[PDB]
Amino acid sequence: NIEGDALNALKTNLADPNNVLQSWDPTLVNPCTWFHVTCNSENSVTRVDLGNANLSGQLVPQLGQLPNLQYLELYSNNISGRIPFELGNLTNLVSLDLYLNRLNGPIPDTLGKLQKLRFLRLNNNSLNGRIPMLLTTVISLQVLDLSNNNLTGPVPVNGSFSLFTPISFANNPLDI
Ligand SMILES: *[C@@H]1O[C@H](CO)[C@@H](O[C@@H]2O[C@H](CO)[C@@H](O[C@@H]3O[C@H](CO)[C@@H](O)[C@H](O)[C@@H]3O)[C@H](O)[C@H]2NC(C)=O)[C@H](O)[C@H]1NC(C)=O
Ligand SMILES: *[C@@H]1O[C@H](CO)[C@@H](O)[C@H](O)[C@H]1NC(C)=O
Ligand SMILES: *[C@@H]1O[C@H](CO)[C@@H](O)[C@H](O)[C@H]1NC(C)=O
Ligand SMILES: *[C@@H]1O[C@H](CO)[C@@H](O)[C@H](O)[C@H]1NC(C)=O
Ligand SMILES: *[C@@H]1O[C@H](CO)[C@@H](O)[C@H](O)[C@H]1NC(C)=O
Repeated sequence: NIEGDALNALKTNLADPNNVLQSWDPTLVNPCTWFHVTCNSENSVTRVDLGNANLSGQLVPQLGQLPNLQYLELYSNNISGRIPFELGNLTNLVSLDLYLNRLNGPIPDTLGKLQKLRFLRLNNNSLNGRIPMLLTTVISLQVLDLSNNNLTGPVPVNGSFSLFTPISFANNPLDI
């Protein structure tokens, strides 16, 4: 019921134009039959897929309470807000895709605490800050896309970031 409560909290702080969040009701024993949410055995949420679904609102600081989460996809939406710090508690995240959204703030350093991810896409956003230094600490990352964002500071070209081409990140106030 804790995961259901977290997803209900996410629903409350979000607005649905097409009404793609109606099936979410907390009365059920598990969130497994919920639409756009994928389960695994022993009823734990492992995917949260919402693409071009017109959602508008702000991210929720209770999204990080789903321990067994993977493949979080909230892209192409008018989600206006700041990336929460609680994402650092997702020890099993794989792909975090947030592109063509409108999210402000910096990229948290604690996002690098996730040691097992491979995809991290943040495109066409308006984020104010510099690239976190600790993101070098992950060696499983395969593709990175931080472009068309208010990015400033230096460019890390050591460790894993030493492998990705600079043409991945561009159109920023400061790239050097
Ligand atoms: C890739 O390069 C970046 C910087 O270009 C490295 O980040 C830096 O890592 C060093 C440790 O090697 C950090 O130094 C530490 O700073 C803290 C205070 O922040 C201090 O208490 C410690 O005693 C230590 O001196 C440094 O802060 C950090 N950031 C910057 C901007 O320098 C990163 O570790 C490199 N990754 C590699 C080599 O895999
Ligand atoms: C919902 O998304 C569609 C694109 O599939 C778009 O044409 C429509 O205008 C959107 N609805 C609203 C209210 O913005
Ligand atoms: C929501 O996003 C669409 C992009 O397709 C945009 O046209 C629309 O103005 C946005 N709604 C706002 C900013 O209220
Ligand atoms: C979840 O993340 C927050 C933000 O860093 C942290 O304070 C909290 O301790 C984390 N939860 C657990 C159970 O460690
Ligand atoms: C980002 O916005 C530009 C226009 O400013 C647009 O040309 C580009 O296609 C957008 N990025 C993506 C991935 O669609």
